[PDB]
Order: sequence, then structure tokens, then C-alpha cells
Amino acid sequence: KGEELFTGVVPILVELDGDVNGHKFSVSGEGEGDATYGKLTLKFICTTGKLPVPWPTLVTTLVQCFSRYPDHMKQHDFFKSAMPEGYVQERTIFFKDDGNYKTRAEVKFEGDTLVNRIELKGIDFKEDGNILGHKLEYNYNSHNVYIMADKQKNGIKVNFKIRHNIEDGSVQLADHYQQNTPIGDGPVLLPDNHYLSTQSALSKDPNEKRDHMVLLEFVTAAGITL
Ligand SMILES: [Ca+2]
Ligand SMILES: [Ca+2]
Repeated sequence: KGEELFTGVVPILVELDGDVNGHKFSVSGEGEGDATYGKLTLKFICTTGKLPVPWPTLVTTLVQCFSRYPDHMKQHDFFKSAMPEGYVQERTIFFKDDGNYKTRAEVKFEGDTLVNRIELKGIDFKEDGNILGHKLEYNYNSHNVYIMADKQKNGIKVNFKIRHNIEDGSVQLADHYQQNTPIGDGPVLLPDNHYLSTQSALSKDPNEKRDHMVLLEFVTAAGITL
């Protein structure tokens, strides 16, 4: 059963290849997750030089199996139920009055390590918009991630609105639409409607000269009562 894989601290690896308006880049991340506490700690490095988009815009793309599901909601945890074989996670992310990301990721175990491998494609960005113009603050807001079953794909459909602070005090909306499908043919938990409540803190390693992001995140499932 997939839930038993997450009772302790699990090492995480993230690998992303991206192309945003023809700017090609790669990101590698390492850290660990402790789903008992809904906790993630990770450090990401841009391995190709300078990241051509703001780090915050990649947070959602860069492992919802580490969410804390309350005991009374554990029959609604799709993400862990798909493990260890994993799931495909696909998104379209529409940046208001700007371009979009489309992403396809596979999240699964490689031995004891939870791996997220992603291909990201961004098109229609404005050269001097908030994304390619690097006008977004280095911080991150707290969100609600809404989950429902998608029975005909044997998976889930997920929607939410990310709010990225702009350096002028305004907000850059990033509308997220997501689909997750299991990779194995084994049974998964197709959940009742509920949501995940997220919080993330971004920081820098004062000794790191590469372009990077340190992330501490807590996520708790909610919306189904005792
Ligand atoms: Ca700036
Ligand atoms: Ca039900």
C-alpha cells in the first residue's frame, strides 16, 4: 500500500527541462519530505546558468504525495495510493495578461527516492512582462488547491489560483489546471471533493553562488469533516 511508503522521511529528487519562449534551461533539486507533518525541504539549482524566469513561477511545477492527509481523510489521498509505480501530472498554467506554461511530469519511486521528472514548455510570454522581465518578488503566498475525481482517466482533476506578488505591490495571477493519471494499473483512491491548504517560504543559501532556490513548504488536506 502506498501510504506506508510515506510514514518516515523520504529523499526527493527533482529534474526539470524547460523551454520558455525559446530560452532553454534545466533545474535539479534535492531534499526530503515528511508527509506525517506535510513537510517538504528542498534546494534547487539552475544547472544551465541563469534561470530565464523567476524562481517563484516554477514552485508548483517543482510532489503532492507529501501532503498531510488527516486520518479521517486518508481514503481520499490519490497521490500516495498511486505509489510506488507513480503518476503522470500534467498542467496548463495561464499567467494573466501574459504567457502560459504547459508541463508533463512523472512522479514515482526510484529505489527509496521519490523522483519528480518534468518537461516544461512556455509560450506567448511578453519580453517585458512580469515573467521574462523578472518583476516578481522572491516570496510565495498560501493557497487552496481544489481536487476532484476524474473517473474515466482513473485519476484526479485539480484547479487553483496562484498569486505571485509583483515588485510594484500588485499581483500576477497564475491560473492552474491539472490532471493526474496513475502509471500502474493497480487500484488508486478516487477522492471525494476536497482541497489542500499550502504555505511556502523561499530563501537563499548564503554560500551558494549558482542561481538557486531553497524552499520550505507545508501542505495539509482539508474540506471533509469528521
Ligand atoms: Ca526584479
Ligand atoms: Ca464518497
